[PDB]
Amino acid sequence: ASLTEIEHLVQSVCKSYRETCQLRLEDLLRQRSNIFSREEVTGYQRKSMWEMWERCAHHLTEAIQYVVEFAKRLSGFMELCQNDQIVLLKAGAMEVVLVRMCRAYNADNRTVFFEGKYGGMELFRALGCSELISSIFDFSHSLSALHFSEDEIALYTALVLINAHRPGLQEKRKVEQLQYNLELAFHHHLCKTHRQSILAKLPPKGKLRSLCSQHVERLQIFQ
Ligand SMILES: CN(C)c1nc2ccc([C@](O)(c3ccncc3)c3cncn3C)cc2c(Cl)c1-c1ccccc1
Repeated sequence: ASLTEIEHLVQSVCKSYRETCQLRLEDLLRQRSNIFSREEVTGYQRKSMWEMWERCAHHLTEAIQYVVEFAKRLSGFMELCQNDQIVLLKAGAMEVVLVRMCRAYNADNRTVFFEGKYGGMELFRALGCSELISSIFDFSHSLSALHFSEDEIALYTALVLINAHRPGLQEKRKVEQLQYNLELAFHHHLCKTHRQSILAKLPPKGKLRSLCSQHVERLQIFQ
């Protein structure tokens, strides 16, 4: 409830993000001028569907591990029972990784950083999931227009994970209290930075979960 407590939560959220964000934003930004040549692009397109899914499933799985570390460094999260930790991470972790991808997305030319250089959608053609790739590019383009800071990303992804509506929770009221305090931390932070305007602009509920197709499920077969 307290203002000092709310400030402590904000620093808690931002600290854990800063240590689990995986790639440094200043490196991502420095590399925007480094674009795959047409020859390097064609090299990705000549991958087999399986080879290209093995590569992307490696990335997705790596990124989930970091989101799991992110959650476990939040003080309120380890207080929850382990069942509820599982239910939240299972239902929310892939959605956080998708949000985290907006940092690798350069809205200026509609390219994404991938394995060392920026490339267009055509780079993922060998997945055979054009619709999906397109939908992900359009979602990142939406988030990039908000000019999220690292702190704002940290707080937003916290609210993706800490959702009292996930079915299967056995201490619903605990996660509700946590969700409410995180909403207060988010709103408080945005007021102190005069950035409350973004709340109206956030992607609507459901559209982010709409991203997660079965294309990105059952990835164990890829090793
Ligand atoms: C837009 N889509 C097609 C994607 N973009 C991605 C952009 C970046 C990454 C990174 O993994 C990453 C992850 C987290 N934070 C920073 C970088 C990455 C790139 N270079 C080194 N890394 C670690 C992975 C992406 C993936 Cl897997 C997909 C994707 C691939 C297949 C299906 C769906 C999405």
